[PDB]
Amino acid sequence: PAVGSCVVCHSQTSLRCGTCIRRPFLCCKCCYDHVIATPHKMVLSVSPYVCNAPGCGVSDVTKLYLGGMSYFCVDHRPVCSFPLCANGLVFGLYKNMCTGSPSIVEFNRLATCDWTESGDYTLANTTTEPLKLFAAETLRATEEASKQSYAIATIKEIVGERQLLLVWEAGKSKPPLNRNYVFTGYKVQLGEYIFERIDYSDAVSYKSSTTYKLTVGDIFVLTSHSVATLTAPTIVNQERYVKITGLYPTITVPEEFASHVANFQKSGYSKYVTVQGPPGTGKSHFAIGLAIYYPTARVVYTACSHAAVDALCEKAFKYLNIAKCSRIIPAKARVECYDRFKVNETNSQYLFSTINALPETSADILVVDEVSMCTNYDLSIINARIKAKHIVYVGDPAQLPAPRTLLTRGTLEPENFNSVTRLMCNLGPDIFLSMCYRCPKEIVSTVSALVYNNKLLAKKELSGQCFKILYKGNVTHDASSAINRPQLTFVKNFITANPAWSKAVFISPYNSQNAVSRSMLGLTTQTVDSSQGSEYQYVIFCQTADTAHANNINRFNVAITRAQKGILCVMTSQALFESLEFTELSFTNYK
Ligand SMILES: [Zn+2]
Ligand SMILES: [Zn+2]
Ligand SMILES: [Zn+2]
Repeated sequence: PAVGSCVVCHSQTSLRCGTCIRRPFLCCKCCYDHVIATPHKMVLSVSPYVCNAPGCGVSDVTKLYLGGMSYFCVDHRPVCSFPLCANGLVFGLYKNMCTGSPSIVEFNRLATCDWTESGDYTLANTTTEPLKLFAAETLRATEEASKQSYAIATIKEIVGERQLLLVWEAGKSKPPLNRNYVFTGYKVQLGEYIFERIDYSDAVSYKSSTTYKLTVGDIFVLTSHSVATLTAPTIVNQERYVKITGLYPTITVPEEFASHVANFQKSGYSKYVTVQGPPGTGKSHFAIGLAIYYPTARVVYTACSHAAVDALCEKAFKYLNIAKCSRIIPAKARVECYDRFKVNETNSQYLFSTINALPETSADILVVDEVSMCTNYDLSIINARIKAKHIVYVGDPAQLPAPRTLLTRGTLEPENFNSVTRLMCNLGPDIFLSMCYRCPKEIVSTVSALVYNNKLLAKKELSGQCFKILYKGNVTHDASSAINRPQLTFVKNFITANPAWSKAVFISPYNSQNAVSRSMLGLTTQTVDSSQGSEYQYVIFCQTADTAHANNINRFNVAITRAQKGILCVMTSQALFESLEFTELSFTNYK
């Protein structure tokens, strides 16, 4: 409308800040505290607060006065007139009963910060529930406004169908050819486009909202997008029940899911349940396990990556009656997703969808997978689209968070990823998946005591092929992300003096160190990010340079736990080293 409730207190108001990126309602007290304490001096009501005299055009509430019934410049004001902005209040409708809040100072920060220091993202998650939304809107609003800052790309030459030659206009910084970046082609809108560099090279791979055939000399612009208005909270209000509501158990489970009826039932005695699942503990199993235990129920599976949502579709394909399954692909289809399920049949008993592609519907169970990789925006969008009797958050605050491409200075603790990991970390999880089915007992006991407080167990026994060395080596920055050849050279001698390890997989905290490892040892390489989901049978973690990013325990965990039988780790930090229950080697004895 244009009369609403203060986004800080709940008071009624007709005023909103006209230079904050999202124009939020502010009451007469909070608007005062906002404008005196911040560069924001433009106040909007039904009519903007500007000077009425012709051609004046000053819009600084600290300079506008009320004369008669029109607003006035200091130079233009009539004889008697009072300021719009004095006494601690801004001139609005409900001037009597605007209470205000001490939390106005948290607003002023959220409304003014550039989203670069990690201190701001922690506030965005510890604040009041209404400000949790404002932070989330403005965060996504500035992120889409930064798109127009990155440079544009022209097509120099076509190296093949379908691979291209990036050419990036200098004079403005150049965005990463990444999934987090969606370009549109061109004076005709050719479609949506996503990019990926082919084997660490100067050319780029290519998937799109197909199928236009590109002409050399085209353009790719990171198009800024529109940002929703958040109304549903990040987490719906919690309800405890005396009996399984809305859902109807079955008798009985097949032999496979019997171990999870205990937990499947819990998911029915509360409005929302939170499930932690370290790698290999089979969370996709648990998630489809619900729809088997409550076969009458409509369940909607959702997550962030099309990869995660496809991971659920697959586990569902072999356990569920594909007749009433549907994959919800948006109108703009850029990634090739699942194919065996029907498409866009918004009525089927089983729905699979990206959060962004969620349709407005309802469910008896809503399953949100990879919850750590969410943003509080993502949550509020889930609760707005899906009215649901139950919600089962499934994720792991020890694995990866969502990439926050604006954050440069700072470290975000896992307790402040979502409103949901904040719960999992302080209160603990409701369900915990404690049996690891993927890893040798050596590496699971190291994580189980590093990040899981020894709640995590092992099924595989020890493997022996778990090794450990404190080789510092020197680091060199040809590329900004670091490089350390002196310890890769150790790997070469290791692998050359070793047998099956040739089929190992290289995992380093740094995007460059992998690339050179492609030169010096030519193994299959995967970033710790590009390894969640996949599991490998021999891995080598070559950390580097003692940066924070390198000592990041969470990312450490996802890398290590890719292993099925064997692992070694050349370590650049003496402290983390002795936490690995792996057999140590030395430079003089790496036999
Ligand atoms: Zn403002
Ligand atoms: Zn207020
Ligand atoms: Zn004026």
